[PDB]
Formats: sequence, C-alpha cells, structure tokens
Amino acid sequence: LSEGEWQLVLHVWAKVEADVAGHGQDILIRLFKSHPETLEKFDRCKHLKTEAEMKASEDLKKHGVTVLTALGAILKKKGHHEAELKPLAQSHATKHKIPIKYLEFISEAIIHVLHSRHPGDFGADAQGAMNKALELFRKDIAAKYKELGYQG
Ligand code: HEM
Ligand SMILES: *Cc1ccnc(-c2cc(C)ccn2)c1
Ligand SMILES: [Cu+2]
Repeated sequence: LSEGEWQLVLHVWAKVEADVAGHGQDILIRLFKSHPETLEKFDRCKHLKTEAEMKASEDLKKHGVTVLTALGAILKKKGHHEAELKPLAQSHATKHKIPIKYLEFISEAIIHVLHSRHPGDFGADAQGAMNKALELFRKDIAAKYKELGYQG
C-alpha cells in the first residue's frame, strides 16, 4: 500500500474506534447472517437465532471488540505486523482452526459495515485501500498457517 492508502485505512478506522463494540457487533452479525457455518466455531453461540438475540449477546459483543482491537493494532503497523500476526496465526491455525476462506468472509463483513456506516469516508479510494490492507493480512497469516502445518 502507498502511504496515502494507509492513511485512508487509518482515517476510517478512527471512526470505528469511536464505538468499537457497536462496529464489532454489526460485523459479526453480518458474518453470521451471510455465512452461518462460521457460528459453529464459537462456544455457546450456535443457539443464537435472531438478530435481536445476537445484539443481546454479551459474548458476541465482547468478541467483536477482541477482533477489532487486534485488527486495529495490525492496521496501525502499516504492513509491519509480523509480531502481531504471530500469536494470531498460532491460535487460529492450531486451536480454533479458522480457514482462510473464513477470514475472507469476515473481511467482507468488515468492508460491508464500513461502507454502510461511513460511506463518506469509504469511497472507492478508501475501499480499495482497505481491501489491500485486509488482503495483506490474509496473505501473511496464510503463510504463517502453513509454517505451523495448517493448510486451511
Ligand atoms: C480479522 C480477523 C480476526 C482477528 C483479528 C481475530 C482476533 C482474535 C483474537 C485477538 C482472539 C483472542 C486471542 C486468540 O485466541 O488468539 C480471537 C479468538 C478467537 N477467534 Fe478470532 N479473529 C479473527 C477472525 C476470526 C474468525 C473469522 C473466526 C471464526 C469464523 C474466529 C474465531 C475465533 C475463535 C473461536 C476464538 C476463540 C475465542 C473464543 O471465541 O473463545 N476468528 N480472535
Ligand atoms: C456467539 C459468540 C460469538 C463470539 N464469541 C463467542 C464466545 C463465547 C464464549 C463462551 C467465549 C468466547 N467467545 C460467542
Ligand atoms: Cu468469542
């Protein structure tokens, strides 16, 4: 990414940081509605059936904050994120067993929520920048997955 593209990424991410939990809720709800098979990866989660139940779930809201906190730290590294990706690849390859296709699904949900909530800060320039940033994340975590023996 160019420096300008990183700045577009972090500009819209600052909007996410104004209410991390609400963004995380919308992102995970979009993920679970669009790809319900991902629900099975979480404990005490398959039982959630309606959007209202999903919005009421403290576990879901906590999880969305966990995801966005870690992703935001990664994005702020502007690609220099090997030390941040290392523990994530470790757990997601060997314990949670999250295939790259699921990381694509959550990337799509992130982009959907950012476009829905911040269209003025998420035009084609910023969309493409965020696309590139999330593609770089997925590329680098996929390489670490394989180092750990996981071909997902
Ligand atoms: C942007 C992508 C993602 C980020 C930054 C992220 C980040 C994290 C972090 C920081 C944790 C807690 C520490 C750890 O266990 O490593 C975690 C836990 C977890 N993640 Fe991810 N995650 C991502 C995507 C996903 C996806 C797409 C799934 C499933 C479809 C998933 C499933 C899980 C599970 C099952 C846990 C265990 C925590 C729990 O639910 O008890 N992750 N994630
Ligand atoms: C429904 C859901 C979504 C995301 N995370 C969870 C969860 C549940 C527990 C018991 C612990 C950690 N995360 C649930
Ligand atoms: Cu969780």
